[PDB]
Amino acid sequence: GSSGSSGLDESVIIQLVEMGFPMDACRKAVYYTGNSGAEAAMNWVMSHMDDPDFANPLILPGSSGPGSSGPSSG
Repeated sequence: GSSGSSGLDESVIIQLVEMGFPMDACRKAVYYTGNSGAEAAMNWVMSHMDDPDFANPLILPGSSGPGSSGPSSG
């Protein structure tokens, strides 16, 4: 019939991930957007990606030991 699955939509995530994006981030869009199509999800991504804190994982429980540097020049 139809791939129920329920709870978020991986099919969308997969795609994005296939486009060359971080799953987590992909899971962030859908999540935040609350699963409302790829286009919508993407947008959120297209907006988030704008920042380098896009790939980063979901909010952490009070960042304690972060592991990021970010080189100014390349």
